[PDB]
This record gives sequence, C-alpha cells and structure tokens, in this order.
Amino acid sequence: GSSHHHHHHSSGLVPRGSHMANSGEAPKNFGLDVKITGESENDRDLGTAPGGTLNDIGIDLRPWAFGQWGDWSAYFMGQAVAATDTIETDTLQGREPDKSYLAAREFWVDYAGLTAYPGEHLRFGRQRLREDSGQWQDTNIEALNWSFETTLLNAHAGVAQRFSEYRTDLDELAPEDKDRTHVFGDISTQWAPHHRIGVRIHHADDSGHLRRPGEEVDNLDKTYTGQLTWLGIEATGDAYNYRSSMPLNYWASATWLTGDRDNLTTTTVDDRRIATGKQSGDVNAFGVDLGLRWNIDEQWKAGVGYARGSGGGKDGEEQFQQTGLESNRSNFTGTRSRVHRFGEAFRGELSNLQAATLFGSWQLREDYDASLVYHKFWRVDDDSDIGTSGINAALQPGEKDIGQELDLVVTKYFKQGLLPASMSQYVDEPSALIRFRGGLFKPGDAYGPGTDSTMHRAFVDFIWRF
Ligand SMILES: CCCCCCC/C=C\CCCCCC(=O)OC[C@@H](O)CO
Ligand SMILES: CCCCCCC/C=C\CCCCCC(=O)OC[C@@H](O)CO
Ligand SMILES: CCCCCCC/C=C\CCCCCC(=O)OC[C@@H](O)CO
Ligand SMILES: CCCCCCC/C=C\CCCCCC(=O)OC[C@H](O)CO
Ligand SMILES: CCCCCCC/C=C\CCCCCC(=O)OC[C@H](O)CO
Ligand SMILES: CCCCCCC/C=C\CCCCCC(=O)OC[C@H](O)CO
Ligand SMILES: CCCCCCC/C=C\CCCCCC(=O)OC[C@H](O)CO
Ligand SMILES: CCCCCCCCCCCC[N+](C)(C)[O-]
Ligand SMILES: [Ca+2]
Ligand SMILES: [Ca+2]
Repeated sequence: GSSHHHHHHSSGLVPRGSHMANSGEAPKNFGLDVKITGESENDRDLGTAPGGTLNDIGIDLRPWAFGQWGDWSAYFMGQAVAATDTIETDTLQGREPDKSYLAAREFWVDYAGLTAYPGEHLRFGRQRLREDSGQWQDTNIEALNWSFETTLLNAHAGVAQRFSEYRTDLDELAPEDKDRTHVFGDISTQWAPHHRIGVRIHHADDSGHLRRPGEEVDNLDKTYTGQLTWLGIEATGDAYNYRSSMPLNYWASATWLTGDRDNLTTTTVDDRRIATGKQSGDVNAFGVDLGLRWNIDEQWKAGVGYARGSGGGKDGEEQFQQTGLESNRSNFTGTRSRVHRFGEAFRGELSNLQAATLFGSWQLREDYDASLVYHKFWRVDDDSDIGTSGINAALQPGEKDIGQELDLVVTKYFKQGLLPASMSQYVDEPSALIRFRGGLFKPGDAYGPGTDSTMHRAFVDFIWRF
C-alpha cells in the first residue's frame, strides 16, 4: 500500500519475486535499483556563456535494505553514481558536484501502531515526501511525517528540514535550504467515487541571517529570509490516475501565499558583490493550476492545462513562489510516466509565470506509454523576474513572451531479462523500463537578441529493479 518504501517512485516497477509481484512471497529485505542514463543538453544559457552543454552518460546504483518487526520498520537506500560529466541521474536533484559520488539517499524508521489502519503510519528520517501534483512536495528530505490514507479520508502532517546533502561531493547546503524549517499538512475526502476535495497548508520559516552591510556576498549566501504560508484548496477527479475509467479527468487548485520576506540588497564593487542592507515586505500572492483530460478510448488521451503564479505587485508582494520542496513532475498526461508540468527543457517554477499546455498521450496496457506536450509561457509582470527554471539567461525588461516548448516522453516497460524480447508476452507487472524523455524550448522575445533560437534537453534512461 501507500506505506511501501517505493510507493512514491515514478518508475512504478516491481522486482521479480517480490511481495508486490506475487502476494504469496515474503516482503523483500533488500534489493537494487540500477539506472543507466544518457543526457544531451544544449544550451542552458541559450549560447550567452561558455559551457552549458552536455552529451554524456552515467550509471547510478541504488541498493536498499528494509526490515519489519510488528508495527516497526526501517529502510535505507544508498546511491553510487559514475558519469562522464555531471548529468542528472536523479530527477529529485561547496556546491560543485563531482562526476562520480556516493550518497545516503533515504534512511528512516517507521511506526504504524498509533492506529489499526494499515494506511496510517509515522515516519522519521530522510524520506521521500510526495503529493500527487508534485507542486508542493516531491523530494527526499529529513522529516517527521504522519500519513493517514483510507477510503473516505486522507490526512498528513509533518515537519522537515535539510541538514546535509549526505553526499561525498557537496560540502554545503544550498542557501535557500540552510536553516529553513518546513511544517505542512493536508486533509481531503473522496466526496464521490474518484472525486476528491481537500485543503493543504505549508509553512516555511527561515532562521538564518543575511550578510551585514559591507560584507562580501557570494553564491553560498542567502538572498532573503522569510516566513511564508501557503494555503491551498484542491479538487481532483482521477487527475493523476493513469488507470481511470471515467471519460473525463480534471484537476483544479488555488493557493494563497502570505507572509513576509526580508530581501538582501547588494551592489557590485570591483568585481565583488557587496551587501548594502535589506528591505522587508509582506507577501500576498496567488497561484492556480487547472487541467482537463479526455480519456478518448482505452489507449488514447488528450487534454489542456492552464496555470498562473502571480508576479510583481506593490513592492513585489504579488510574487508567488513554490515551497522549494516541489518537483512539478506528475502523471498529468494520464500515463504511468511522470512528466514535468512546465516542460522538461524549461522546467518552470510557478512564479510570475502564466502557462498554457496541450497534450496527447497513448498507452498500451502496462507495456508502453507515450506523451506529447506543448507549452506556451508568459511572464505575468514584465519587469519582475521569474523563479527557477532550466534556462540560465537574463530576461529583457518589458517583454512578456518567455517562449514555447514541445516535449516527448516514450516508455517501454518489461520484465524478464536485461532487455525486452520481441517474443515476450504483455507484461503483468514490469521490473524494468527504457525511456526517452526530451524537450525542445524555443525562447521568446523576453530573451532578446544574441540568444540561440532553440534549446533542448533530452534523456535516455534504462532502469532495472532487482
Ligand atoms: C532516524 C534514522 C533511522 C535510520 C534507520 C536506518 C535503518 C537501515 C536499514 C534497515 C534495516 C534494519 C536492520 C534489519 C535487521 O537487522 O534485521 C531485520 C532483517 O534482517 C530481518 O527482518
Ligand atoms: C500523529 C498526529 C500528529 C499531530 C501533529 C499535528 C501537527 C500540527 C499541525 C500540522 C499542520 C501544519 C500546520 C501549519 C502551521 O502550523 O503553520 C501555520 C502558520 O504559519 C500560519 O501563520
Ligand atoms: C516531435 C518531437 C518533439 C520533442 C523533441 C525533443 C527531442 C530533442 C532532441 C532530439 C534528441 C536528440 C539529441 C541529440 C541532438 O539533438 O544533437 C546534439 C545537439 O548538441 C545538436 O543537435
Ligand atoms: C540500524 C543501524 C544501521 C545504520 C545504517 C548506517 C548506514 C551506513 C552508512 C550511511 C551513512 C549515513 C550518512 C552520513 C553522512 O553522510 O554524513 C554527512 C556528513 O554530515 C557531512 O556531510
Ligand atoms: C555501489 C555502492 C552503493 C552504496 C552507496 C552508499 C553510500 C553511503 C554513504 C555515503 C555518503 C557518505 C558521505 C560522507 C561524506 O564525507 O560526505 C561529506 C563530504 O565531505 C562533503 O563535504
Ligand atoms: C500537442 C499534443 C496535441 C494536443 C491535443 C489537445 C486536444 C484536446 C482535447 C481533445 C478532445 C478529444 C475529443 C475526442 C472525441 O471527440 O471523440 C469522439 C468520438 O467520435 C466518440 O465516438
Ligand atoms: C531511443 C532509445 C530507446 C528509447 C525507447 C523508448 C520506447 C521504445 C519504443 C516504443 C515504441 C512505441 C510503439 C509501440 C507499438 O507500436 O506497439 C507495440 C506492439 O503493440 C507490442 O509489441
Ligand atoms: C539522448 C541523449 C543521450 C546521448 C548522449 C550519449 C553521450 C555519449 C558520449 C560520452 C562521451 C562524453 N565525453 C565526450 C565528455 O567524453
Ligand atoms: Ca553556453
Ligand atoms: Ca497504522
């Protein structure tokens, strides 16, 4: 069920001989996830800077261990990566990564005895946190998190904070993560079969300090401290369920962001960046995300989406931002494969950003899936920047047109052997997959002259679970 240690993994693979493969088998006490990835990326800066190009290959080995004793259980997953350059082998992301490294990915203890519900448990340690949209949390982080998942009622509550990367190559935390504590919760109900309504809350509190006036500031220093609360409502009808039987699936969510930020101000003095003070101000921002998916027949689906995170406003009060724990990856095209909601290439954060999206998808049982996604992006306020994105180039003042993107994701799932056999029958539950995942980004007028006319980021992933 939902407490299984691989429940949230996007791959959805089942090892041969596991209890999930055959309910007569005992739960596995250990296993190995193997990933081989190639990445082609050109060019993250749109040709405005040296570097920013990848054409490289890597292997990622993820052994794991699991123990269960009554209501207690424990889990560890490690990671070893070797690659020809610093590629992305992990969609979930002294800050220079090495080509090769070791990591402690997950380590937690879990207690399920507070209630008799198997859907209820308490988990403590570095753990996968995820909700279905991927827009609030989808990350491995140190946390204490309570989950309650039953037919009529779902609820969660937890607290989380990064203390290390637990990596051999990254010495320090990203500044936004340093001394930031997250508290969060959600409650939702299935008010009709396959229709869910819920509320969600998240609070992020920065206990750090900003550099004082006259101090040099570098990439490891914070740009702001905040106390931010997100309050959201969400309605879904099989939004992220690739096995829906309904002719139509939908999601609608609205989120208010309130609180305050202390923003560091700086000036450049002799190749240096020097702190000049700080400015505080309230945040009163809003985000929405809507989508509708047509289940045309057993194999074909298509749909449309719209999202907007506010931007600008009086002294930047209307600049929406996400929690910083999000992936923005979800099953919104209606397939077993998760897709970046705002482009594999652009990788937009919902922040001073408006996006319109169209997709079509195709799937065949548990054996194949494919999605084609089109996005158009605009700035909401053409003098404010946007949030994070997979594009590292300056925006020109006064231009709303961010660009357009076309994404393709194609996946083959299989079981027996290293690679599929053409004589193999349709797989009941696959243990391995091969995937192409690619995005083509066409910059719009906001990127100005001297930039490339197109950018791409594409991956081939081979994944095996043993
Ligand atoms: C707060 C962080 C918690 C970190 C806990 C990490 C635990 C790592 C791996 C889980 C395996 C626990 C040991 C299993 C064991 O010794 O015996 C059980 C197993 O061999 C048969 O049931
Ligand atoms: C096993 C049951 C655990 C019960 C503990 C419940 C923990 C308490 C609240 C969880 C919901 C998140 C609350 C968010 C919050 O407190 O911040 C809101 C505040 O910042 C508004 O200004
Ligand atoms: C209808 C297809 C829309 C989605 C297209 C996404 C695929 C993006 C690129 C194609 C993958 C090939 C990657 C290799 C490549 O393009 O050449 C390397 C590059 O540096 C110069 O082209
Ligand atoms: C039931 C007890 C079993 C204990 C399992 C230990 C697993 C073995 C090694 C995991 C290493 C844990 C990560 C430690 C670590 O990386 O610390 C990082 C430092 O703080 C510097 O970043
Ligand atoms: C094929 C083996 C796969 C198993 C890999 C498990 C690796 C377990 C723990 C490695 C993480 C330990 C990090 C230790 C460390 O020194 O990190 C801190 C560095 O000094 C960065 O400043
Ligand atoms: C970039 C990918 C292409 C995006 C396509 C987006 C299209 C949005 C919605 C498609 C609606 C599908 C309607 C299907 C339909 O009407 O079939 C009717 C049949 O005749 C029923 O018998
Ligand atoms: C580019 C590197 C390899 C990437 C592999 C990604 C997935 C590969 C192939 C998917 C092919 C999709 C067409 C499937 C199809 O037409 O039907 C399959 C048959 O019905 C069953 O054999
Ligand atoms: C679809 C994108 C994945 C294909 C890219 C494969 C790259 C193989 C070349 C590895 C050599 C890299 N290099 C030149 C730095 O050594
Ligand atoms: Ca470049
Ligand atoms: Ca329980």
